[PDB]
Amino acid sequence: MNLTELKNTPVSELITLGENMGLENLARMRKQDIIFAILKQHAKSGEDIFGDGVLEILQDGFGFLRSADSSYLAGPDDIYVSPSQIRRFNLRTGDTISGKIRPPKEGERYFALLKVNEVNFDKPENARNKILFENLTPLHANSRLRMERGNGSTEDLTARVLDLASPIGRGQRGLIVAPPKAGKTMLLQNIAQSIAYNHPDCVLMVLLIDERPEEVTEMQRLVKGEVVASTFDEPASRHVQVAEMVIEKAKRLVEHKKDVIILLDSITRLARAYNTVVPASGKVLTGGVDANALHRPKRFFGAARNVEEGGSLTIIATALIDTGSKMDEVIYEEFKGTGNMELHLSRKIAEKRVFPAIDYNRSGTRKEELLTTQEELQKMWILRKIIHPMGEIDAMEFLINKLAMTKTNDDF
Amino acid sequence: MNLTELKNTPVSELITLGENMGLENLARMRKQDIIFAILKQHAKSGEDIFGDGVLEILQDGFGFLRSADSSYLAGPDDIYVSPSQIRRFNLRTGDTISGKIRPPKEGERYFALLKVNEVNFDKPENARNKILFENLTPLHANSRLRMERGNGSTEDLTARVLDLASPIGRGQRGLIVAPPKAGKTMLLQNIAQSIAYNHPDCVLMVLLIDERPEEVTEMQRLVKGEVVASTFDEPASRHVQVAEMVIEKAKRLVEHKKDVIILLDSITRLARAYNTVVPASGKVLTGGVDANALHRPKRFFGAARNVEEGGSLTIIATALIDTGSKMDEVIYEEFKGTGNMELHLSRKIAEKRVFPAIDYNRSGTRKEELLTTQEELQKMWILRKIIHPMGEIDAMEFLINKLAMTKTNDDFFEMMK
Ligand SMILES: Nc1ncnc2c1ncn2[C@@H]1O[C@H](COP(=O)(O)OP(=O)(O)OP(=O)(O)O)[C@@H](O)[C@H]1O
Ligand SMILES: Nc1ncnc2c1ncn2[C@@H]1O[C@H](COP(=O)(O)OP(=O)(O)OP(=O)(O)O)[C@@H](O)[C@H]1O
Repeated sequence: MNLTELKNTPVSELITLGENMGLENLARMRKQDIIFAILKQHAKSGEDIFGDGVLEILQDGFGFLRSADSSYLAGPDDIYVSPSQIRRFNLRTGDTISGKIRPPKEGERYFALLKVNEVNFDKPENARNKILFENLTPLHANSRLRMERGNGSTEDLTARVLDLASPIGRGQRGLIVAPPKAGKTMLLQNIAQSIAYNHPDCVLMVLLIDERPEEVTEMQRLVKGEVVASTFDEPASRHVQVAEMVIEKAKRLVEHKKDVIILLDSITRLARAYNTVVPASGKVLTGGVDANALHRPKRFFGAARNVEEGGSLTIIATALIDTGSKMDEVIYEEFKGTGNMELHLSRKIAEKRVFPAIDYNRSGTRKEELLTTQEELQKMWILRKIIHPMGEIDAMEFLINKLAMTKTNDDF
Repeated sequence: MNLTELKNTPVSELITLGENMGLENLARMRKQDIIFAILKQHAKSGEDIFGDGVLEILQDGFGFLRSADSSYLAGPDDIYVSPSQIRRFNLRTGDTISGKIRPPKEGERYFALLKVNEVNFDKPENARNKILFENLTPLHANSRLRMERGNGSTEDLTARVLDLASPIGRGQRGLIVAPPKAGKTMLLQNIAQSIAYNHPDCVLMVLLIDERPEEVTEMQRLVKGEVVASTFDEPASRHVQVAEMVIEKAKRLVEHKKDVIILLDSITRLARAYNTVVPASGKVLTGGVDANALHRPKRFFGAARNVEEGGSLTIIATALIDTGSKMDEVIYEEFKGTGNMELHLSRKIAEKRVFPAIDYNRSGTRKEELLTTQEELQKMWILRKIIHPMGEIDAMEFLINKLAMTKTNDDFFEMMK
């Protein structure tokens, strides 16, 4: 009886397994309520029930264990964490906890944790003690994330143009500037698919803020990583909670010297959600957004960095532009010189169905000298010197007609 | 007899046919009171009286049966539902209930439910836990709702342009951006007429929020579906109640693998009613509207989706723009990237009496690849590539002057490449 195993099984199968235990009011209930009832009926059997989840501490000091399957949504199937446990184990908001859970007594309304088996995929040890705020921050350039999954596929074409224009490194702040209808939704999943095949050691998390539900289901069923999202029919507090949970889990995993990658969608809408949630403090609003509010999402984007001790924390967020709203324009202007990697998309190139729509002249990475080989800098700069006088769309033709012949593996 | 039978009969017949039973002081009273009195006078005859209505459960735990004819308005002619009954039948706020009702007692003012005959057009067998919150959400491009009647009528012309510009699929989030005096009201009824004539299997519901009464009567007398409305002389709580009742009925009907379509008018007015009703707790507000309030209408628009299990839930809402109020501007800005289908109208094209006035260059549907045939995408792309360099006012001329010859099934036989 593993809680996570229940949460990953379809609701249609939950009815058959729950009805076979003597439960009748499961005819039309939510998956969380069904799982809670099934556990409470199986808890009467005195058998060991196992559970796990990502910790989130509330204001009162006890917190709960949110589920990654439910995108860290508050529900009856959550696990209560005692404050004394948080005093026994130095637990912060974001620690993945696994262990045996106990049945609820009279008047508790939530399950509680009996034993702490593992903390962040490791036994309860305090060896990995260096919190992310205390780790030194070198430049992103001490590794390259090559997105080259194959040799002769149409998918790798966009990834090959990405590798040629803006190399990706461990712990880089990626910023994808994209107008509407410019190939931004498939560009993210193309990167995510290439991440899992090329760098399986990296923990890949795709965060979708203020996204349509059908595209959420498309993404979470097509990417082999951890896809978390919050649909537009949810309050901005939900978006803020999901974003902070994801960033805290990433920080805690990086504290274990792991390489974590975050693909954030619509950072502008995340900043809008923050402006909505933050209790307005100063009346100095410009363009509709409170200034101090923008302090909160920046910190999110500020978490991405390379670590001198170990591991990395990579964040690639998409900045929406040409939306017609001055709010998104002000957000993008405030996020101008924050990232060390910028990937620009052109709407005019997407009109003529050239699907790699990267503005090569307006795309690049800072400190790319250490992200590439000594001889790799020369070829990329020579290629950029001849693309500079070219047109905005005529450059992509010149790229594809030469890139679709050979690979980036052994150039010439 | 049947309460519903009375609700659909004119008030003139309620007085003439009801006074013949011995009640003559119901003339100067409301239709709901007239129906209540007629039922109470016909109930003393010991004849089985049947009733039905859409369930609405209150906060206290009991519910009533609102009438679709009265646009789900609270009245004396409603049927009380006991909570204990709700414990036997795990009923939600959208379940349409039909069955035998009992007469009220002296001192009681509402009818009660004796027997539960049908639940959502079916025997009470709710063994499938197909609640909307648990159904999977595929994309809206499984089946296409084509608005091509083939009648070759000027009416079908606007619908033919609609099919050419933005195809409609099962379970789509439609957003009709429309300035004032640009052909919005006529565009909706054209869609509603084409839905009932082409796709009778779909349950069509036309929701009108903050609408004038004469236009409400115009709409409910021209659409072959279920027309529900709440006039502007009613509080915002009424608008919220009507909208939530409609969306819950749609959700419950989708739970039975049915294809439900919702034509919502003035989603901006629904968001305004929500902002009025929502208990402002967030001390922030932009443009006059509270931000947290906007969480409530979005969910309505968020309900529209395709379902992997069965049926669909289609919602096409009209977003008002260029009204001069920053409130509507903020609402439209918050609903910018929410829908997967956008149909824009231009007042300048409508000003020249070319009334379809569709902004072709800024209208379209995402993932339209699965809504059309393999060769239909090519023809649409070729047609859009030649409209792209044209203006707004000159594109509709080129479309209409060429569309009135063929029927959008032969329109792709000339200028082939
Ligand atoms: N690399 C590609 N290869 C093939 N087809 C693509 C590619 N990129 C985009 N497309 C097609 O073009 C469309 C581009 O839209 P996409 O989903 O990429 O994001 P977008 O439309 O820019 O995002 P938004 O919804 O915010 O406008 C897609 O629907 C897809 O069918
Ligand atoms: N399809 C059409 N064909 C011909 N004339 C039309 C059409 N649609 C609208 N009109 C003209 O426009 C006027 C009615 O348009 P409609 O009622 O759709 O405006 P509206 O935008 O809904 O109004 P409001 O801006 O007040 O909501 C009438 O005078 C009618 O002559």
